[PDB]
Amino acid sequence: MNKKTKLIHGGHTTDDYTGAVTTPIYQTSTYLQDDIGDLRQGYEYSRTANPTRSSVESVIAALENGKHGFAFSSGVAAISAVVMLLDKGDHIILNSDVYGGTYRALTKVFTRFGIEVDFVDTTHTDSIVQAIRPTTKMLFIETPSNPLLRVTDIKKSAEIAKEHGLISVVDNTFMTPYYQNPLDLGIDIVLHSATKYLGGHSDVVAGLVATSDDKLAERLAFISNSTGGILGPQDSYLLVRGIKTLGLRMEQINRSVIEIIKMLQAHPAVQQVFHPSIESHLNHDVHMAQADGHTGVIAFEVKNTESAKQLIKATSYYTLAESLGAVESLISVPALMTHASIPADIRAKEGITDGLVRISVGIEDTEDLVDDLKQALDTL
Amino acid sequence: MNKKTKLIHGGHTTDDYTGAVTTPIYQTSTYLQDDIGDLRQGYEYSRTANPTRSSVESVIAALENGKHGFAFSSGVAAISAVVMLLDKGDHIILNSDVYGGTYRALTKVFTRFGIEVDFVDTTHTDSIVQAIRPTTKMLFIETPSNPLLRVTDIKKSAEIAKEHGLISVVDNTFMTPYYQNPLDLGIDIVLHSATKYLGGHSDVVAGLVATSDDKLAERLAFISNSTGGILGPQDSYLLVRGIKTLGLRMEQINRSVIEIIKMLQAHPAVQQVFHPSIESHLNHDVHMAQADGHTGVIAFEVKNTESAKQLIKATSYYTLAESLGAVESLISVPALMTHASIPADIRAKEGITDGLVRISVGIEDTEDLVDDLKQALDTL
Amino acid sequence: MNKKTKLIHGGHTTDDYTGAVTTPIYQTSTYLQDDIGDLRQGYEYSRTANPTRSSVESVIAALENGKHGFAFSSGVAAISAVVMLLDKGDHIILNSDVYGGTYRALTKVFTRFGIEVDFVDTTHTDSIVQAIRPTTKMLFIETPSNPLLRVTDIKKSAEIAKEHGLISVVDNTFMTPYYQNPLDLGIDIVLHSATKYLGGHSDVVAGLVATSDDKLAERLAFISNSTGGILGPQDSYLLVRGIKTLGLRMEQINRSVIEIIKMLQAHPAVQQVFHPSIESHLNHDVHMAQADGHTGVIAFEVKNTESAKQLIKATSYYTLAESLGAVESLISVPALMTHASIPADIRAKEGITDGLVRISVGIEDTEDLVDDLKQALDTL
Amino acid sequence: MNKKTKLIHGGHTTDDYTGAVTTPIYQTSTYLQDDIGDLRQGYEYSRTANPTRSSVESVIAALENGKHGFAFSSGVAAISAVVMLLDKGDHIILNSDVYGGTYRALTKVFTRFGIEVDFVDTTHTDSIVQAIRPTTKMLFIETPSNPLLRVTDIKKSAEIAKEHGLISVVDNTFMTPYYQNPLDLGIDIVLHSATKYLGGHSDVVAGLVATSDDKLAERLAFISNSTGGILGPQDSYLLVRGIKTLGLRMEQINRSVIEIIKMLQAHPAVQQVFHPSIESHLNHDVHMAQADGHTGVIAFEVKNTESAKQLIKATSYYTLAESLGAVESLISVPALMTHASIPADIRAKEGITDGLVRISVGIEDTEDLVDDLKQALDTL
Repeated sequence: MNKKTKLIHGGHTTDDYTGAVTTPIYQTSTYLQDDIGDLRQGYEYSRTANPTRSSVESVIAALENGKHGFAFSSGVAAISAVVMLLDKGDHIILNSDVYGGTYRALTKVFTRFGIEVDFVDTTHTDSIVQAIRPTTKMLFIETPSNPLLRVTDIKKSAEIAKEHGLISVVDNTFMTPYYQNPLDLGIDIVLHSATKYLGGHSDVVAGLVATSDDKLAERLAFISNSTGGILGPQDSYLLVRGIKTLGLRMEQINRSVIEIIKMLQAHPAVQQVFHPSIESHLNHDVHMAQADGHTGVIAFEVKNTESAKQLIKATSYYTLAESLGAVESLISVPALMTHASIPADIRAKEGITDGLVRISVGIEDTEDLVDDLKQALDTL
Repeated sequence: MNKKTKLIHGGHTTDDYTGAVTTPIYQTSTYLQDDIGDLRQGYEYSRTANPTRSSVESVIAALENGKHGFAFSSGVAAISAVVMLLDKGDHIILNSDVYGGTYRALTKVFTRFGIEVDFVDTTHTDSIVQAIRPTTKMLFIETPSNPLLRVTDIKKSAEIAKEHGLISVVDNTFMTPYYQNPLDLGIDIVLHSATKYLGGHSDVVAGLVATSDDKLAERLAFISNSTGGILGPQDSYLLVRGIKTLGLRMEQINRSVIEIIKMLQAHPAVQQVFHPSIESHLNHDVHMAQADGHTGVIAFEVKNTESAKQLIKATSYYTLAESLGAVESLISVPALMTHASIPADIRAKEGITDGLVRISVGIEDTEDLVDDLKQALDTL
Repeated sequence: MNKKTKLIHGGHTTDDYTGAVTTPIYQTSTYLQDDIGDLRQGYEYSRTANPTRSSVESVIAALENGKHGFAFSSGVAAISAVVMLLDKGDHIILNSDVYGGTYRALTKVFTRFGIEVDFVDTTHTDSIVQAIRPTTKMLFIETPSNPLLRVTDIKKSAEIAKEHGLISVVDNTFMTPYYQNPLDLGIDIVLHSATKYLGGHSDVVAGLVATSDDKLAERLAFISNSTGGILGPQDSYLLVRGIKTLGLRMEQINRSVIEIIKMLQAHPAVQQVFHPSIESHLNHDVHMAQADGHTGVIAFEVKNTESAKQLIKATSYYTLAESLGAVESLISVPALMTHASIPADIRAKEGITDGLVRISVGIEDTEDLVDDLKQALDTL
Repeated sequence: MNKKTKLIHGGHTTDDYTGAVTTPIYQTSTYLQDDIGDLRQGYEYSRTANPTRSSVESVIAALENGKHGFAFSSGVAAISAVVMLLDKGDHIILNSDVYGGTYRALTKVFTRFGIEVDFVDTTHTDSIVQAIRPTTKMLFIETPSNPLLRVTDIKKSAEIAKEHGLISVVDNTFMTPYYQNPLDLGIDIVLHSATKYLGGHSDVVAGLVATSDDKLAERLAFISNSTGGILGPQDSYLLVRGIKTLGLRMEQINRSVIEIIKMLQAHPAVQQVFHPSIESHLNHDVHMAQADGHTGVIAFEVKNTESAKQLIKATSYYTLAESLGAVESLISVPALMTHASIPADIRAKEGITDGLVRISVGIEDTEDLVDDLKQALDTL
C-alpha cells in the first residue's frame, strides 16, 4: 500500500463480528469467560487489553512499520513507560533542548529512582559519542526539536546506539509516521504525543509507542500492565478516526509551510526563521535524507516581547494556545509560555529570544494563512 | 448533608456557564488564552487539567472528606503515582495478601528503582511495628483484603504510621467511601480502583486518590503531570454518573450479602465462609468499629476444583469474569484465575484452597440471588 | 426473574463476540457484506438497525413484557411515530391534560395532515365512550398525568378500546415499567419519554415504544425507517446503563415520597396536595389496582405566585429546572413555566393555581429532602 | 474566508467559557434556571436546544451561506421535517430517480396524510413546468442523483419555483457545501444526509438543513421541536469534527475521480460510465456552471450480474457496503442492493442494468485505487 492507502486500511479498524466499518467503542471493564481461563476473543480485563485500544495499537505499528504498538493516556505516559525500561544506576542521553515535559519528568521524578541524565547537543553526533558512560543504557532524541527545530541524524544515532549497546528511542511527534519512520532507520523504539498531529483535532490526549523488538515489546507490555497509564476506549476511537486524515492534513500543512516561510524570509520585521526546509538551517541535509516531508511547526524572531505580543493580537486565524498539530493554526511565544521558568539570559544563549514566536500551521487556506500573518507583521 | 445527599450534591458536577445539570464532556486538548498566561477559567492543557476530570476529582475528595482529589487511568496508575512519592532506598510495608496487581508492580517494577518492600500480616498490628526499618517511609494497607477479606485496624495503623514517621495509605476499593472513610481515621492518603464499585457498571477503568495534606497533594499533582496516567474526559463523566447511585447500589448489595451469607453458612456443601460481617471472622470487631456497612465480596469453600467448576456452570445469575463491584453479580475461583501462578502448596498455606469460590454480589433481587446460588450448591 | 433481576439480565446487553459484559457502542453507519445481501449479523445500515440501539430496544420490550421495542431520538419522536399509525380522516382521543409537547404536536402539526383530536376527561370512563366517533382510531392516555397526577383506569380503557375497535396507547413515563405495565392490562402500545426516569441521570433525550402486536410492530418499524427519528448509539448506551439502577432509584424515590407527602399534608402553608397515594385523590383506588408503586412527581399549592417563587429560593436541594425523573430533586411552578401560555383563568379552571408547585423527588437522603422542603415552607 | 478556512473557523465551535478549542459535549437533558424563565445562556431543555447541536447547526448554516441551520437524527428525518412544511391537499414534485428512502417516505407515509407526489424527469426543466398543479407547493431535487448521477439545473429550478409560488428544496448530499451552494442560486432550503461526506468517517447517522428564510426557519424549528427527530450531542460533536477535513477529503476524492474515470473509459470490459465530469454526460454543462468540483460517486456498466459480482470479489481496497462519502472506498451493485425490489425490466428502462456497479471514491492513494480497480476489471 502507498502511504495514503495505509492510513485507511493499515492495522485492524473494522468489526469482524458485525462487519461494522469502524472500530466499536468497548466501554467495558471485563469479559465473560465460557470456561475458566477460556477467553472468547483473548480479552479478560480492559486494563490488560481492550479491543478499541488494540485497534489503535495495530494502526501505529502499521504506520511506523513496527510489529508492536502501545497506547498510553498521554505522551508523557508513553515517555515514562519507556524510561521505566531502565534501572537505578542507568544513564540516559537526550537532546539538549528536549520537550519541557520530558525534561521535567526525567530531572525531577526519575532522578529520584537513580536514573541519571545528560542533555547533549545531538546535532553533532561526536557530542553523543563523547557523552556515553559505562552506565549509559538509552539514547533518546527528538527530531526536529522544539522550538528551534534542531535536526539530529537518526541513522547515525541508531548506529552509535547499536555499537555502544544502547536502546535508541526517537520522539517522532513533530514529523509523524507520514514523513519520517525511525524504525526503518534502525532505531529501537519510536514514540509520539498522539495529542498533536496523529489525533489532529485538538480533542484527545494520548501517547503511542511502536517497536519491532519482541523482547522490548514484552518489557513494555509488562510496564504498561503494571503501571496502568492506558488509553481509554473513547480516546482510542477518536485517535483511530483522526489518523485516517493524517496524510491529507500533513500535505495541506506542508503546502502552507512553504509559502509561509517564503513570506517570513522576505518580511522586514522578521529576523531569523527556524525550520528544517530552510537551506541555511543546520542539518537541513540530514533532515532531507531521513524524512520525505516537513513538520508544520515554524519559529521566527521579531524584535522583542512587545512586537510578539502585538503580532498575536493582530492575527485573524492564529489561535493563541499551547499545543500543536491541530486543524486550526496555533501561535505562541515560548519565552512567555513554555520557557518562562528559565532565566532570560540562559533562554537567549539557548537561542530563544524574547521575540521568538512559534506557529503550528493548520489546514486553513494557504493564501489566507500567508496573508493574515503578513498583514499582522505589517503592523509592527 | 447525609450520605445519600452528598452523592448527588457533593463536589462540582454542574455547568456554571449554561446551567447544565450534568458535567459537560470536554473532549479537548487545549484552551484559548485571551492574553499570554491569562487562563479564562484556569485551564491551559488537558493533561495538566480538564474540567470533566476536575469534576470527578472534586467528587472523590468530597466523599472521602478530603481536600484534594486525583483521577488516574486505572487503579494501578493511582497506586503507581502514590508509590512514586518515595525515593530509591525507601521501604514500604504492605499487607501480606495485597492485590496481585499491586504485588506485581511493587516487586517487579519498583524494586528496580531501589524501592524495597515487605509484605506483613497487618491483621496483628504488632507485626507492623516489628517490620518497620530505618528506611521505611510508607505503610500501605487494603481492608478488607482479597480474596479472604482479612481486616486491618485502620485507626491503629494510622497511629503507628504517625508515631514512626510513615505516610499511611489505605486502598478503600472494597468498602467504598459510602461505608469506610480512612482520612477521618487519620490516614494520609486513600485510594480506589474506581473500576469497581464507584463506577459500578463494569464500563470504566479508573483510579482515584484523595488526601487532606496540602504538601502530599502538591507532590501527587507533580507526579501526575510528569508521568501522565490521567483519566480521560469520557471516562471521568461515566465515573461521576456511576457514583450518583453508589449509596443505593451498596445498600441493595448489603441486603443481599446478609441473606447470602446465612444461606452459605447453613449449606452442607460449603465449608468456611469469609466475610467481615461473620461473628467468628478475625477482626470482625475492628471492622464494625471502622465501617458502617459491608463489602459485597464474599468468599466460601467447596470441596475441590471440580465442585467449584460445577457450581459456576449451574448458576443462572452469576457471571464468570474477573473484577467486582458491578451491577451484575460475578463469580470466580481464585486458585484458577488470579492466583494460578502461585504454587498450590503456598496458595493453601495462604488460606486459598482449590475449592475457594469468590462472589461479588450485584444488585439483582435478593431472593433470586440466594435461591440461584443455593440451588447450584444443591447439585454438588 | 423478579423485577430487580430483570433490570440487570433482561434483554440482550452483553457482547456475544468478545464476552464484554456491557453493550459495545457501535459508532458506525454501515456494515461490510461478505456476499451481496449477506449480512454477517443482520446489520446493513445503522438507520435501519444498529446493535447498541437494538440492545436498548430489547431491554424496554423485556421490562414492559412486550415482544418488540423501538428507540427514538426523543419522547416527542416516539409519540409522533405512534400518531403516524393513523391516516388523514382519523380521530384520536387523549386525556384532557396531556403533556404540552404532545398537545402541541397534535393540535399544530398533525391536524394539518387531517388527524382530528379531542381532549377528554378520561378519569371518568363514560366520558371516553361518549367521545368516540365513527372515525376514531386511537385512544391515548397518560396516567398519572401532569401536573395534577390525574389517574385513568388502564384496564377499562383497554376494554373500551378493544370493544370499539381502537388502538390503545399509554404514556407510562411517570410510573416506569418498574411499577405499571400497561401491556399486561391489555393496552396495545406503551411508550415513554426515556429522558425522565429510565435514563435517570438527566443526560439523555430519548423515547421508547413497546408492543406485543406483530402487525403494529411492523407498521412502527416502517414508520421509524421512513421518518428516521432514531436514537443514536451513545445515547442508547447511556440509556441501557441508566436503566440498570431503575429499581433502586424508584424504591428510594418512593420512600421519600411517602414522608414528603406526610410533611406537606401537615404544613399550614400548603393547601391541596396532588399525588395518587393520597386517600382522597380521585381514582386513588384505580391507581393502586393497576400499579404497585408510585411516581416521584408531587404537586402542591401554596398561597400565590410570590410564595412559590420564595419557596424555591429557600430550598437547598431542589434544582429549579424543567424535566423530572432525575437523581437530583427538581422543582418548578407550572403556571410560570410549562403552562404560561394558557390564560390564567383557564389555568385555574384546569386546577392549576398560580401557587401550584411541582416537585420531582430524586434519590437524596429522605430526611434531608423532607427537612429542606419543610424549612423552606416555614419561611412563608 | 476562503473555503478551507471557513471549514475551520466558520460557525461557533469553541467554548467561550473555558476557551476549549473544541465544542464541549453537553450530554445533558436540562438546565438550571436562576430565576423562573431566566436562562443563563438561552438553554432550557435539550430537545429544544443543546449547545453541541447548536454548534453543528451554526456550521452548516455558515458552509451553505444560510442564516439558520437544523440538525436531525438522520437524513430521512431532515427530509421528513421539510415535507411536514406542507398540508394535506398539497403536491410535491421530485426528480424521477430520487433516493429510495425519500421515495419510500413520500409514497408510503406522507400520501396517507394527503400529500400527493409526482416524480418528474427534472433534467429537462420543461418537464418540471408541465407537472406543476394548482395544489403544488414544493419542488424537491437531488443533483447529481443516484446511481446514474443525473444533473438538474438548480438556478432554473429556483426561478421556476419562484415564478410558480413553490418552496424549492435541494438535496445537496452528493456535492457537499464545498462544491455546490444551492442557497446562493436562489433555492429556499438545502439539506444533506450528513451520514455521507460531511461526517465523512462512516460513524454518524445525521441530517442537516439550512435556509436563509426566517419564516421557513421558524416553521422548521416548530416542526423539529414538535416531532423531535433531533441529533444527539455525541453525534453532533463527531459531525463537527468530521466537517473540519471536508475540503481536504473532497479534494483528494476529486483527484482520484479524474484518474479512475480515465481508466474506466479505456477499459474494454466497461461500457457506459456515468459521472457529471464526462463531456458526453447529459447536462454536463449545467453541472459545471453550478458546481466547482465533483461528487465521488461514479457508476459504470459491466456485462452482467456475474461480472459485477466477480469484479467486487477481485478488488483489494473497495469495501462492499451500503452508503457513500466515507474515507474508505465503497462498492455496490444497485440492481442487487438498493433497487432489487424494482422489477428488472423497469430497472433497465430506468437505465440501471444488471451490470451497473456504483463506487464511492474514498481518500486512499489515487494510483492504488486506479490500479486495484483496473486489475479487478482485467479478470473479467
